[PDB]
Amino acid sequence: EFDITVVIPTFKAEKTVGQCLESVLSQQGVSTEIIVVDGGSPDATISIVQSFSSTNLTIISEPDRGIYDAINKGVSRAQGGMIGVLGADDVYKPNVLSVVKENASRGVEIVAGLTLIDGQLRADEQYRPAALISGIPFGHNAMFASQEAYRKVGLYDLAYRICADAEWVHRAIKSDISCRKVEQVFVEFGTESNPEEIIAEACSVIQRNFPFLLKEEAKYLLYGVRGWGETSRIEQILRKYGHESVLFVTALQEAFPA
Ligand SMILES: Nc1nc2c(ncn2[C@@H]2O[C@H](COP(=O)(O)O)[C@@H](O)[C@H]2O)c(=O)[nH]1
Repeated sequence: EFDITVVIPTFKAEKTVGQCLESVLSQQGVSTEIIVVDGGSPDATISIVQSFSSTNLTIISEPDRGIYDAINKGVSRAQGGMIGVLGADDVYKPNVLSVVKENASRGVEIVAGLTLIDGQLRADEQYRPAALISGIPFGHNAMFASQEAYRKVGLYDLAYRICADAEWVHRAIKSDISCRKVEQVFVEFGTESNPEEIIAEACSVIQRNFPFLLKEEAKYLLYGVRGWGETSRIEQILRKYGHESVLFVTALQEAFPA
């Protein structure tokens, strides 16, 4: 079979899909499956992907309902023990896939690494209940999840077009999926959405973790942890809902130590 499966969603990615695939095919010490899920690109995207044409490259090209819909197609078709997602304008760093296989050999379900964005490290958080009241704890492209992890968590929720990665990881946390965080850069993200749109999805994700929360309550927790608002009502929300979930108590204790 394969150690790794790399799912690459693409739509009009002729500028960079080459560099993307180069960073995957040069990975040493691993048998890797590449699944390019194209959304019906009208440009030279498909012909560039076919230029490589390795025996381990599968090309899907058809209209889809978004990045996460295309991801879901690739994940379902993956045959490698560990599955990563790489944007066509991202690149893995050298030796990353071998590190993923190394950690996967010891039984870890999720292997996540650091993320380089415009020459700076992504400000990652911890894979822990506190993440449930914030965003995705690490860069999504820096994440690798085993077949078993996906079988037990499921696919990405297409109702979330921006924060579906955070919503999947929060479910992985809620599912008690093991995670190893590697303090090394896995991915170099490419920088070339309306804030309210993201804030709306983030709050909705938080409510999906803790349905007993209203919109403003989730937003107040979001703004409180993110530093955009005051944290005077944090104690009221713990008492108001503490009895509902120990996870919610744990998430608040980790996030707001005072
Ligand atoms: N298959 C598919 N890929 C998409 C769609 N929209 C964006 N992508 C791809 O998903 C990745 C997103 O990276 P971005 O360019 O947004 O940083 C890129 O590889 C981009 O081409 C889509 O609707 N369908």
